[PDB]
Amino acid sequence: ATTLKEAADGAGRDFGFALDPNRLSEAQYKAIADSEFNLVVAENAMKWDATEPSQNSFSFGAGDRVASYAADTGKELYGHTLVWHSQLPDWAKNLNGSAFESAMVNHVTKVADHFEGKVASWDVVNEAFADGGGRRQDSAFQQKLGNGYIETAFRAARAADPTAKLCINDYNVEGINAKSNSLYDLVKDFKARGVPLDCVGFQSHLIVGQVPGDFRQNLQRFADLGVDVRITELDIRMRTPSDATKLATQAADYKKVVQACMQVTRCQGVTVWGITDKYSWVPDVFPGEGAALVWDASYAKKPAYAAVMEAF
Ligand SMILES: O/N=C1\NC[C@@H](O[C@@H]2OC[C@@H](O)[C@H](O)[C@H]2O)[C@H](O)[C@H]1O
Repeated sequence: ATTLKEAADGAGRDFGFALDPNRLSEAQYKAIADSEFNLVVAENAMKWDATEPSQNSFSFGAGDRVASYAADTGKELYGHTLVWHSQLPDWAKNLNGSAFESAMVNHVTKVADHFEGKVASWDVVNEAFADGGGRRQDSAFQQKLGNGYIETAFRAARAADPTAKLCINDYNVEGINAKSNSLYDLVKDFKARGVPLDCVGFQSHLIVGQVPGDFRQNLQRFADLGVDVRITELDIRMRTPSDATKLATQAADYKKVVQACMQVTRCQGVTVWGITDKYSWVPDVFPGEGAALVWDASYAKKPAYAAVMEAF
């Protein structure tokens, strides 16, 4: 294979990236997006703040751009994310009780309906759990509606889009731990009670030299519950600046992650949260950390590239 697109295509899996539609006007960015991936997800364009800035007022221009890019280039389209405690407009946070539930339900219905037939899978609910186990403690959805909001969102999504693969997404759940266990229980419960749920997304925002040794094992147990699994926001951050041994360790980590997916029949593929370190979200969120993607700031392939190629 000459591109990661071919490598993934050959493995019968997806290799995607998080797209910022505005960067499509940047030649080198587009060249890589066009040639190295077979799947695309909106890094921000389809979130609540970007789609419903004011209650009942939707703005799909940005999300449409991402969707159009996918159809135009023949790539699968993944949707991120319908219900999430972050990047939630104040107007929504200002609602309570029935008013809030109705706003959530309508947001799911409107967005899912708008992209119906285009988005193949949705991160319906994102980051519902807490590190250490249990439900997230700073979520407007958890605080205003309690435990049942997740099921409500999934049922609402399925009603709006009868065929889309509906996933629940989270981070720090790549290995077996208290958090992934809480997620495992939810997934099992939903399948047992017939709640619409087809997949689980393992964000995989990892630290280099720290890939869980039980990654595949964890992916397999979720797959065994009767759902598909997918690595949705892969990036492995290191302490900056980068150097040779850090880049090599990172390359090794990327190989380990793609391998775990390859070892699970139901792992749909791997999506990296961005193309180049030039735009990666890590530095501004994790002080002193970065250089987490496959391409550096000059659009030069890093060692991680060959590792991903070999893994597929
Ligand atoms: O870990 N969980 C997530 N991580 C990255 C999130 O995407 C970021 O959201 C904030 C924006 O300012 C950034 O541009 C964007 O990369 C993702 O939505 C979430 O699931």
